[PDB]
Amino acid sequence: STKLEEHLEGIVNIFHQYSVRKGHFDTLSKGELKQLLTKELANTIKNIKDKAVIDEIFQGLDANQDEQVDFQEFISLVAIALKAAHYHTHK
Amino acid sequence: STKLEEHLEGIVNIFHQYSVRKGHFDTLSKGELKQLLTKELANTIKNIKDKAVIDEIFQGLDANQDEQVDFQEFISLVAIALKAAHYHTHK
Ligand code: NA
Repeated sequence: STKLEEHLEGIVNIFHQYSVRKGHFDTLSKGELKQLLTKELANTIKNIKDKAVIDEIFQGLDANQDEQVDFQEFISLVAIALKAAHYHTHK
Repeated sequence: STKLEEHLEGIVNIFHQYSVRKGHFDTLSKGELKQLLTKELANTIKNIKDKAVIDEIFQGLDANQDEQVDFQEFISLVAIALKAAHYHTHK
């Protein structure tokens, strides 16, 4: 299995831990996507120069805390953050 | 960093190992993208039972091989492949 694959695995795993710990097997509520992100991308978030971006995401995650979401949704939000940070993941 | 953030970074790196080879430096042509996937998702791919999920994506990429896509495009294409392989990323 490839280098790229292994990291993808890593992220699936973490995502998967959250969903299971909070109820469902491969979806996780919005509410607890907000805590995921804020804990796990915290470095990255700090790095974002335009906070209006996560403010949104979040002012959106809070807005409907119970809707389950799947990894694809997850990863997508992870990436949007990622862009806003200019792909700096670092304290 | 964070396990997650460490994985993100590793991924961005792979992407840049690619992006950096031709043309513009933080993007690539879809033709290149198709090459990225063939090599770096190879088994996730050989692990997707519906052989049309990729096929179609690959068609899309051939049909406009010159068009430039960034990390976001990449990643969200990845997300699709992962989902189609129910997250099997080993041979
Ligand atoms: Na390039």
